[PDB]
Amino acid sequence: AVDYSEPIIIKEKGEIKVVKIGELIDEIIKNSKNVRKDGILEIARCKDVEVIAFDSNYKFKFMPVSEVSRHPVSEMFEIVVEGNKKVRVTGSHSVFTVKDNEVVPIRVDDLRVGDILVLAKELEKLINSDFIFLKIKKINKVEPTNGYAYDLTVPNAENFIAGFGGFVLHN
Repeated sequence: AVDYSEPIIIKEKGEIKVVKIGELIDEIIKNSKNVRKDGILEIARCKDVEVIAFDSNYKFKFMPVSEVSRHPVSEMFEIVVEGNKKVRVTGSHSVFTVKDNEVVPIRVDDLRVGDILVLAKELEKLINSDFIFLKIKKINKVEPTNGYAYDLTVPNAENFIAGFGGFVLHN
């Protein structure tokens, strides 16, 4: 449920890089051994690869990705926030918002302009977090670059960030 072209920061066998998520995943699937093609999602196990996710103190750290997935898709939403930062994602998938001073998932097709979204930096808990909270400018649905949406499974966290602005995504 993220577009081919959205970038992510990973660590692969110990080295950091910025990759397009679809290139990373196509490649991984392409050179694995036992891809699971069962449905309209293809799934593959991956190794030596980590992503940035927030922990229970709301702080970022690199964490292993167990497996990756993709699926053909006809639609995609673009979300723009304060600062003209954006990401393209599936309307079914989830990001985070604030409510009662804790961050909480919220599904994308339930979003509305002027709600507060959580992204990466740069209620004592909120203050100490690596988050910023920005309001939605507009949300303009669109078509998917390489008609394929992508995802990651991140054990012990169930989140990760992606997009130039480091939008936080929920599994």
